[PDB]
Amino acid sequence: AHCIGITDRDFIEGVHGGTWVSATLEQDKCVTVMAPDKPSLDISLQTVAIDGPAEARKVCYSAVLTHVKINDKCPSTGEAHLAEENDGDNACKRTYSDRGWGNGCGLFGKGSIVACAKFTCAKSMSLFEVDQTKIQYVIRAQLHVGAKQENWNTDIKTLKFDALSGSQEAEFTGYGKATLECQVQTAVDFGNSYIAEMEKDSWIVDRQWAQDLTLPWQSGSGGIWREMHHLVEFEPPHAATIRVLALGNQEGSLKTALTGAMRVTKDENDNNLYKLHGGHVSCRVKLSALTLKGTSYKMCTDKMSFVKNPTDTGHGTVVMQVKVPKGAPCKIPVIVADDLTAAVNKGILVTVNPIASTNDDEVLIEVNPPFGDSYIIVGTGDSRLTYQWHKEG
Amino acid sequence: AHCIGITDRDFIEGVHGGTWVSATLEQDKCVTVMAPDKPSLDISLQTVAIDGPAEARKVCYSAVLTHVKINDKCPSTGEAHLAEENDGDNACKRTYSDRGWGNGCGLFGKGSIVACAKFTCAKSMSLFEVDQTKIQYVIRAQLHVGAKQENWNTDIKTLKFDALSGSQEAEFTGYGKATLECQVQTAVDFGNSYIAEMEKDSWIVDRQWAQDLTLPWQSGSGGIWREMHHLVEFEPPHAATIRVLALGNQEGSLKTALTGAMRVTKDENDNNLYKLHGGHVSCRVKLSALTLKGTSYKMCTDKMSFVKNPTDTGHGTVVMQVKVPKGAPCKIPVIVADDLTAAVNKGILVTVNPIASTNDDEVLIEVNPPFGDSYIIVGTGDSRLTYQWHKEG
Repeated sequence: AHCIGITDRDFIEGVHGGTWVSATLEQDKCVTVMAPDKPSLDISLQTVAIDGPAEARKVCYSAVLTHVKINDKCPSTGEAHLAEENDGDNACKRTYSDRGWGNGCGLFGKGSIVACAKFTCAKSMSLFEVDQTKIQYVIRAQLHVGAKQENWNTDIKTLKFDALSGSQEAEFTGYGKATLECQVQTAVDFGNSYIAEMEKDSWIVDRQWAQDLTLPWQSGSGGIWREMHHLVEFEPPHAATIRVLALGNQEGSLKTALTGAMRVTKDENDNNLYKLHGGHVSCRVKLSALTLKGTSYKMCTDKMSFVKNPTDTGHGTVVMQVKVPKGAPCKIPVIVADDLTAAVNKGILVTVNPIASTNDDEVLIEVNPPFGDSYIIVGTGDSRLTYQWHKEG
Repeated sequence: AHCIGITDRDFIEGVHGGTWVSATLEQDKCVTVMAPDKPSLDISLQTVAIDGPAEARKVCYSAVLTHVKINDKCPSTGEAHLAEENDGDNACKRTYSDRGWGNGCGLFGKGSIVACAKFTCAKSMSLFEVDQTKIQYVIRAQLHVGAKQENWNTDIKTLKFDALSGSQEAEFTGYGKATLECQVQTAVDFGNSYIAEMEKDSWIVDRQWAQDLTLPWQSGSGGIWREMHHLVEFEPPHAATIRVLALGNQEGSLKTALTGAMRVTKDENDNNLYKLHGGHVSCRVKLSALTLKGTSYKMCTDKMSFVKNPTDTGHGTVVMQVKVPKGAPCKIPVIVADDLTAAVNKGILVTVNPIASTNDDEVLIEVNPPFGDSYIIVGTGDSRLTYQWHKEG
């Protein structure tokens, strides 16, 4: 909805003594449901999302080190100690340096040595937990009633589904209502998944993969960086010195490891929602309460015009925009015929029974013409609009 | 030099009728050369370096994108174009977007679209060419003459070598001279090698490895980043937009790919030189001009003292520092004996013929005592110093 603007589009016809029509809605796709003596119904999968997930952890991939302190003791003089050893925001390591007269000691041998450094995570990845019972999914539902493309967004009904809302109605005034009984298949995940976020990017990742990461992590909710040694490297001691270095930025390596994982985006307006770039919806569509309006309205006889010529949609259909100048409440007659003389229509009309509601209005018509050469005819009498069309595919 | 201060130490002795004796000097190691009736000569490999290598290339691992511009054209309206498409510091991409009435075009079908962005390398790795004949290497040469450790550095003779020069002398006052005829074996490779440096860290890498890196590169002199697409991703077009992104920082991945490669450091106060963390030097040592000083001295008869008690060096040797307050230009008798009464020496003296030149002088003596229990006896008479010693290792 509207399916004309969407490239990947499927037309579905049901038996018309058919009440339900099952259809599947995939991402970036759309479905036009057509039923005889019934208005056409565009449905499309808008979003499959997760509403405000619990941030479980943070995983540092960029860390800097400051205030490197070291305490050293000569052989047989005892075990070394630093005060920062009693501080969580410091990474420390304990070793033994080869010491003697060369480096200011009394005895030759192993001297205890400790090195500490202040750990600051510059950049981290957030890991959110995912509950299956948090999934909302959205379906656009719209009727073919001759609305101009500029009026599509305002005419679209947005149907939101939960683990509780699984049968939604779509009410189109004057045309009744349609009932969607839908069900989300979000591919896989859950009982073994995280929402991993790096700034603006987000993915669905495996929990065991994320917990086996050779990177420092942090809780909710704050606290301390766990396993800080994954980004801290202590070079072997020399006399009374130890070089402490932070490892390189692991952004690119992580992102490389995240190729193939399902993408996720957080949205900016407005709720912290996590839209999945996957999954699909299986719906049951009830069309019985859809009534074809133009329930009355004489048909407009007066000379009309093509505001927008018949154009190929790429869907095997054609779209037109016709203006009705002297047509106070009108019905637009539209036929597609093998030739002008034989008025035998063979075009299946998508915009079923089009209406010009107001004095001087412009209506959008969509028709599915037969293969080969044909004639798109709009109106009757001498002011019949004709437009020759060809179909290939 | 001094080999007592260096843990990894090898003793090499030459024959009596020997002028020349060959030895190999490795990094962080040291060699004590011993010759009968001749002072022991500590040699050590200090550095193997390259002075100002030629910068061959630059490889960007951190890139930012600015000034993202986009040009789009409707179907059958022609090819899209940006001026920035013909600018060198910009990454551009040419594609086709699915367009129609849905996104404000007149026809349904492909519309040509261009996306450009200003490319700025935030961080790059420098790649230097290295000339095999500019390798300079430095060797410390020092004699065992009883100098205290605080006077070691001042007594060390520093010998600088080049690719062709080649043969250096070490002249010690009172003890003659030694001649080193050395040759640097720098392991591998050169000619097909680069000095790759990131910030302060540096390595020796293969040229073809660096040229095959899936990263944007540049020819130093002047600036043009080639293959920007290795750090730029243009997501598939949607309507009239293409979002252009910089990839993540590739520092950690590069540093990981450089694990195992030989390390290099540039230093600050030998001034911007690239020391190899590898290679070794093979030398021929001429000892013929080495004279044992003070071999016509009288014996120290007088009460001496231990300024520094005999301590284990970790080399299986012991070091002592003895004061000679009253003795006048004499030589210090040093023996290690299985018993005090029969004072029969079984310790080989590293400090061959230690002498007290001035009264109240403190001499550093190193002895290789026999295994097990022994008696370190220094001097004669009732005031001969004794120190009972134990050896295992």
